[PDB]
Amino acid sequence: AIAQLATEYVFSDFLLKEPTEPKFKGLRLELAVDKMVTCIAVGLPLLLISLAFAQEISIGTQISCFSPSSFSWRQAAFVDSYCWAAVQQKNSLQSGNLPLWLHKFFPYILLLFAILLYLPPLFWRFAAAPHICSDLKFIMEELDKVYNRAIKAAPIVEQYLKTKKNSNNLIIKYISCRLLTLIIILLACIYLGYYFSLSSLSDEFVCSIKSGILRNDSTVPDQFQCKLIAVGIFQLLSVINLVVYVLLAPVVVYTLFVPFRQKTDVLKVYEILPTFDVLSEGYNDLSLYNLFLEENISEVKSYKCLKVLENI
Amino acid sequence: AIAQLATEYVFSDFLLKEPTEPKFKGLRLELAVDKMVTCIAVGLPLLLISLAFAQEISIGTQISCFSPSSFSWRQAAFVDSYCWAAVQQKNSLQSGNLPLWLHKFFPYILLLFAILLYLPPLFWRFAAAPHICSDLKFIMEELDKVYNRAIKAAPIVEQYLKTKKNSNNLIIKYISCRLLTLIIILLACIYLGYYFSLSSLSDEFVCSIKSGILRNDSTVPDQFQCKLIAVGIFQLLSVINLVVYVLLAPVVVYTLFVPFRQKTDVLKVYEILPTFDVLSEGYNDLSLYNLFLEENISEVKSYKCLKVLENI
Amino acid sequence: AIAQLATEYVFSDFLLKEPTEPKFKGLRLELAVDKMVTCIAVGLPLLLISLAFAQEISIGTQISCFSPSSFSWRQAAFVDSYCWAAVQQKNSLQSGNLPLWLHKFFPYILLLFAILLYLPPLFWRFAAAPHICSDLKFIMEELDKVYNRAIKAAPIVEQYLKTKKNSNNLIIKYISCRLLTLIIILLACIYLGYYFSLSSLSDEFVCSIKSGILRNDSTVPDQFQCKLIAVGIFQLLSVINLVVYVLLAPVVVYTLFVPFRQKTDVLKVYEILPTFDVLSEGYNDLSLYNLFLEENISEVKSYKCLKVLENI
Amino acid sequence: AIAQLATEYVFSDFLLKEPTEPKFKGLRLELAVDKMVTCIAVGLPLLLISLAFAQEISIGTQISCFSPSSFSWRQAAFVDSYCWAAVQQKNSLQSGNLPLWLHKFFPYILLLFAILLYLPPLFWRFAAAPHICSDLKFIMEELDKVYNRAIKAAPIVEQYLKTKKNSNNLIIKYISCRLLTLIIILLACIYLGYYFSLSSLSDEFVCSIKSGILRNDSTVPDQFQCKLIAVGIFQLLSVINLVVYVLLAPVVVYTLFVPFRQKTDVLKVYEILPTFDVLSEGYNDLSLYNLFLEENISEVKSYKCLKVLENI
Repeated sequence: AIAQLATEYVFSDFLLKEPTEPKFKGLRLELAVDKMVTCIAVGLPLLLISLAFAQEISIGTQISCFSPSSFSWRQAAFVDSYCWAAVQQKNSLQSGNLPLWLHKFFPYILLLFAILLYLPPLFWRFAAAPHICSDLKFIMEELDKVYNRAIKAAPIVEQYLKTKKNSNNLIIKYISCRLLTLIIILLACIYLGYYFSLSSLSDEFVCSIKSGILRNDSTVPDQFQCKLIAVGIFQLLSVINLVVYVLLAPVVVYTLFVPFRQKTDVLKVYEILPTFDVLSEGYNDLSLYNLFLEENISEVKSYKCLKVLENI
Repeated sequence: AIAQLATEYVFSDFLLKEPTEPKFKGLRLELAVDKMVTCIAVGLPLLLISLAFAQEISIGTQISCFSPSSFSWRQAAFVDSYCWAAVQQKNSLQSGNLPLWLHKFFPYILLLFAILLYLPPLFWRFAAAPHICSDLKFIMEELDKVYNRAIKAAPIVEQYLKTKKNSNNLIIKYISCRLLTLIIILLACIYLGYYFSLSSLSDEFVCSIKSGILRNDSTVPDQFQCKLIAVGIFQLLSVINLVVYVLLAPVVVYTLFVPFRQKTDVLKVYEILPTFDVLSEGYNDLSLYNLFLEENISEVKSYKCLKVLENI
Repeated sequence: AIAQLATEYVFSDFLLKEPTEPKFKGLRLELAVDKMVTCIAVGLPLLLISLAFAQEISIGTQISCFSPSSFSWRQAAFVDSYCWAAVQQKNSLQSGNLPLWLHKFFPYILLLFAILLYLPPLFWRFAAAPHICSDLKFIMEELDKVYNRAIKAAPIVEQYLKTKKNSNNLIIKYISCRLLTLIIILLACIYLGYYFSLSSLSDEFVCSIKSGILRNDSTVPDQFQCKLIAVGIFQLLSVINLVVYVLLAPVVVYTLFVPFRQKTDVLKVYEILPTFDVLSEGYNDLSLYNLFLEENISEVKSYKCLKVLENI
Repeated sequence: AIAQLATEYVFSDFLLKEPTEPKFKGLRLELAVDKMVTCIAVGLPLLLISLAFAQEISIGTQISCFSPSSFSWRQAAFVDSYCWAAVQQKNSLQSGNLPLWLHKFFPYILLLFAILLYLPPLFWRFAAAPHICSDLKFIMEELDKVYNRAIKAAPIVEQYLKTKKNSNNLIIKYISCRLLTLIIILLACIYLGYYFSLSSLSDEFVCSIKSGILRNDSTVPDQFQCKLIAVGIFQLLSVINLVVYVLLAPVVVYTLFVPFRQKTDVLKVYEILPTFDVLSEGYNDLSLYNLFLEENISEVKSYKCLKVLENI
């Protein structure tokens, strides 16, 4: 059913949840915007692939060729089956031949875009997530220790953050991950725009069965009129995916500008502590860590208590 | 089966339960009215989508065209399949063409409304829920500490609440979330009202197979009588969804008026404590926090014990 | 299968079990009679809906029209499909037209009754259950404390119960919940009685295909004899549901009389304790709390030990 | 499959296991004989219902009418579908009409017997189980305390049991539960015996399609020969259920005689303790408690250690 079809990918955490792997100690390894972009960019093509070929929008068949009435049912089944296979050939289907390729393999191409839009999230989850996750746990752990020793009166962190500032290996991976995702979406928009630009009267191709014995057989008609049934649904879903992508593309490029998103005063709330001195100019790992810090610094008890004092 | 169909979305906590994510420490991130509205607004279209295309209300096919008796079964299958695809074309189906689009894609449009009615709950669950959830835990934790230190005789909270009063970023997100949900429901009511207003004798369209080879073929009839079978069920379910929505719309707009819903004396029960002095005029975060406080202040043991003393 | 069909809703806790939500701390939020009534009133229509359209009581089709032998199979399939859709129209099916509506949508109407009989339990589970559940935990917790301090010799509760006595907001919700359930059951009995009163020779309707091109077509017969196959099963199940409901209705109205069900001496067993003085006349929350107390006071260890002493 | 069909209800604890409800603290709320009787009396009709309509004993259809060769397949499908519905009518199927009702609804009647044989177990599980379960836990808890204080030398229980002796409310519920189960089994035996007594040449009924337009139609044959296919399987399974029931009936009536089953010396093993004096004549709750005690007194460590000393 369509309702349970959407339930698997939307209305429930398909890939929008923290993974059930007890190795990252329960932390957000992706930003809220990145997780939202990944879910929409990957979960929408999957939704549209299964929506297009649901048992409540389709008759059951995806191609239908009008055979002559003299043919038996199995002979007519042969024409429908042959012409479905006779889309990737040359000495037949004389109607082009490029839109017919796309119509037959449209669910595959959407799946290919789903794969290409999931790898950069997967590349980030291994090449850069465990390194940041281990660093994130240390930073949160030492901040609590600094708070505990400062409240017990009744700059190791500064040097460590400066060390991350000079290095820029992590931020390049993040930018490359976003750039790769943006390119695929831009490539997807070009394909979907081209696919939607295809005329509706293009799935009708003049197929023919003339090979081997059938060439010297003056019994079958020379040409068969076929119709790829699940095409108007494809073009309807292609523009919907295109509309979402051209709306999702500004979000991706906004994420690409890491330094502008962040604010350097995220850790400036720690200046209230007497044992904490004062602490962005380019594409550095400091900007990337601050964005990850901002997304999960609220979970520790030391930050919320300190932030309230800053609001006094 | 229909009975197990409803079981998935109703009679069981489909999205009416606290999420099984051990990051919010088991707290209600949505109000009781909001959770009820979200469940009905999202779970009803899903119920109706699968109800309309259940295997016990439909014959199995959704379109049927009366082909001439001279046609073989596969030729008749072609007409049914072609005309099902020949709903989004122009040089055919000369019966309008707008209601035929809606009849074919009615389950998709309901699913689209289900998606558009689930995003504002999802936007609230990330853009504003963790911020409130972290604040909510701190408020409950410090209230117990205040109660413990006051009962041990045998205004940090006041300033913090006043700080939230001047800021109004959280309440705007709540109002925007409710406003966005209200607009979609109002848009849904307009569509469902228009869809139900469509005459029952509109799914009958005069389809035709005349393209390529078939144009120069004086064997098939020029016009075919088709009938979209699953249409009376759609109109029956559309008005049912419309009736619920026009009953759910007053609930949504009532939720929109945040300050009138709340009562400022929710925390006035803490005046019994000697170490607690005395503590709404507009769209401020204080109103939003009080509503969230009222929905979960009863779970802490310090509030119930104190509330009984207030009732003396 | 029918056996596994019943297994889902009966022979197993479908909605007769305590919900797996670790927020009520494992307590009965509904009375034994209310839970039994809710399970029967909701789980029976679901059972009958799926029983009627099981793959072992039906041929597979729900309508069958006797087409002339000159028609092809697909043409005959059109008549069966058209007349199934031609139940909600006027210029056709000249056989009334009210019983035909009910026969086609009988599983929907039973599902509608299942929905309307589940909302008052759901309304009670949110509008009045958490308020009572939080109160119930406090009452049980303080009773153990009173027992512990009284047994350690080797009226806060009285005033609190009196405070609940004057207020009657909770009991009105309970009465309204039962009254709403009773009305729906009474409405269901009227419908089922009317549906069962329909003559068995009413599903036979004289359908016709005369619209657009088919009107000026002297090839098809003017009138078609159709037969809604799954009708005798519906009437068999309708009376069964009617018989249960007219047996369940006295149970519901008995529950409506809250003060007569309760006994005021439920907490009189605590008079044995020296530090416990002595403690119904109308529709008050005290009656509602006593009923909930009576259903779960046996789980605490302090009550059973004290009750035995009362039996001396 | 039949093998996995039986697996659900037999070879695995379908209802023969202690319920997974952490409210009875893991105790046997039903006797071993009662649980065995309930499992067989309820799990057998469910097994036979699904066995009769398995996809490996049936052709797929349950009725088949021999239409004339001039009919099309859909017309022949109409006759099979109509006559399947034309079993509850009068001006047709002139073959009686009582066995035809039973043959069509035999799986329903077995399911009805399954329901009626499950309610008394369900009535016992709520009206009398929690009361006994709470009492059972107290009795076991105090027996350990008595053993602990008697072994520490290096009649509250007597009065409590006597108090239960005068009261007989619990035993009446047990007897009524067994009596209700016995009546249903006796009613089931009468039905199954009558159903098995039906001649094998009774499912063949002379159906007819003569109503509305078909009466004035000298094209169809006046009478149709039909055959309810799944009837010999029903009679085979009916006698099997009958044989088990007439074997299960003596077990039920043996359980009805509560005082004869029990032995009063179950707790006489506690006379070894110096601080335990000496402790059936009719239908009293003392007999019921002793039966429940005998079924679960072996789980406590104090009883086994004491019982060994009694065997010296």
